[PDB]
Amino acid sequence: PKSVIIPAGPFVPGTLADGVVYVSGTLAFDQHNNVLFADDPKAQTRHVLETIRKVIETAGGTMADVTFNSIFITDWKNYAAINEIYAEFFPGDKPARFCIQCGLVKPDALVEIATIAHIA
Amino acid sequence: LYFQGHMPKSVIIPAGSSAPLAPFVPGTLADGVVYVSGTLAFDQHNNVLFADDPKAQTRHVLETIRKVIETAGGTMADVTFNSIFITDWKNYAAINEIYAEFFPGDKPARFCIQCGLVKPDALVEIATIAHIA
Amino acid sequence: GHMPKSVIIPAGSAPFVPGTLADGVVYVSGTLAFDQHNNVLFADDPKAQTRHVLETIRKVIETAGGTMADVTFNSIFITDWKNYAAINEIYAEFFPGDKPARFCIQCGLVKPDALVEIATIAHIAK
Repeated sequence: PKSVIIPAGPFVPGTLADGVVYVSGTLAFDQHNNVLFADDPKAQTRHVLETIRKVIETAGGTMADVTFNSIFITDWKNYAAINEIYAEFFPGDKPARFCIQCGLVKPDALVEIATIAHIA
Repeated sequence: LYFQGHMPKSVIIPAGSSAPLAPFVPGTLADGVVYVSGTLAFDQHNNVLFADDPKAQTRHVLETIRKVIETAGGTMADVTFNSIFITDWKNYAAINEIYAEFFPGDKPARFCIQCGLVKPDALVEIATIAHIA
Repeated sequence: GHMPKSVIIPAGSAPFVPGTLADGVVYVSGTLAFDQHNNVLFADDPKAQTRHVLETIRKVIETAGGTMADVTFNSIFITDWKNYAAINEIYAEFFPGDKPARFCIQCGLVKPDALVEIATIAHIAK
């Protein structure tokens, strides 16, 4: 049966089943679910990927285990900035991904990422 | 193929499910993993039920998703991830309230985004992954 | 899981790869109808875009060692419901016999002329 993954600190941050980690769509939220870094896509992207990494790590994996990222943005003018930070977190062989533009849960949010990883 | 060990995916079509709006099945099952198609609050003949009622639409959607997962041999507790699509954030609270009812105990991972849906009266759509073997 | 994921980059073809393979599962990136310079081919033709996209996806899956019949799920993104029937018509040609599960939603895509984008999950022999 699935394990939930809740790093020290109606969905959980991630789940683990049969060696597959599913990380929830993650935004740049403070502890009160307010958006951090309102007008700054680079710092939002960094905060998101740091959270995702901690979920995967809590499960026993690393970012190299990520097979797929689902990226959701609100403006294509931010794509270059988001990509720049994203690449820093995946230095080796890159995951597969999509990046689509849509609406996100809070008005200041500029990016959200959900992630699938295969761990040992 | 099947005789060689690579068992093909099984399509999952619950007893009574009606004709789909496009070329897809209610769900697929391969190697113990169930992929449920994006599910909307459709009647037979693919009209949207409960036009201005996001709670009733969410309930109908999760009942359908549950039947797919049960037909495949699992339960809602096996769901690892849900992809939720909505048209209006004013409905988020209502959708969440019903959603919670269907996943008592440890909750799945999920996302929820706002986008366009295949019919104008549709307020919510959900796709689902479940590990059942 | 102990063995790292394999990237799938078919001979001849931003920080992603066309697909990954791990434990018999192929994740194909969201694929659009791009030429060699990342311009959208077939600007006002959703059918020809869809065909190009599904041929790309097929080649990724084949490079990984599978076929389209191994596809378990497709995520489809479109810009205009007026194009839904057309996209569906071409989609069906690529999955004869038991169809995958899928979703189709309307959203924004990376280039204005893109009319469809598809990402795919497949379970291949292993």
